[PDB]
Amino acid sequence: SFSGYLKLTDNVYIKNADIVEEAKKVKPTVVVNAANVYLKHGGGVAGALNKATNNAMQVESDDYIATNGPLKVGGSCVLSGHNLAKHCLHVVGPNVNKGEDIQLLKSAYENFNQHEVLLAPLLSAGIFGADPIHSLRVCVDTVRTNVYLAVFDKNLYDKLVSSFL
Ligand SMILES: COc1cccc([C@H]2CCOC[C@H]2C(=O)O)c1
Repeated sequence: SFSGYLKLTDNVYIKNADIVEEAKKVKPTVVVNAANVYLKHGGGVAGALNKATNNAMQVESDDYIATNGPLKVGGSCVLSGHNLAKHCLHVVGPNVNKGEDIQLLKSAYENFNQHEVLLAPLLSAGIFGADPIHSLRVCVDTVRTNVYLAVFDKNLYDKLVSSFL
């Protein structure tokens, strides 16, 4: 199972790790994708997870969108985890670079509560434009299930741990 994590709270754990490499190693029941409403996995975590599936995630996602239409900002859907996990929970955090309401970040993290344990990135961080320190705070104050956070950047990981209240 999960190794080398720092325990932040009763249920939140954090590690400086590449979430693709972490998913390939652990093969968790659920890996969270930092999705957009269209499930267009172009960059950031989504681009990396999709590339690790050899584009199978994007093909499955395009069929999901063709059937169901776009997700809501703050929403999610469960799709296959392909070669990375049993399932992928595609969660849409607000993209500050698109002018989306940061208050939807709590709604986005509430999707994690439907799964007992997840491997996840910080929602709305990175190319989504939000402050990762704030994202971690909302995560610990919203998620009650066991969440193993993978933070790609070592420098950001150190800043998140050193500033954690
Ligand atoms: C391959 O995934 C990456 C690659 C680069 C950056 C990120 C984001 C994900 C959101 O939190 C902040 C960043 C981080 O983890 O350091 C993810």
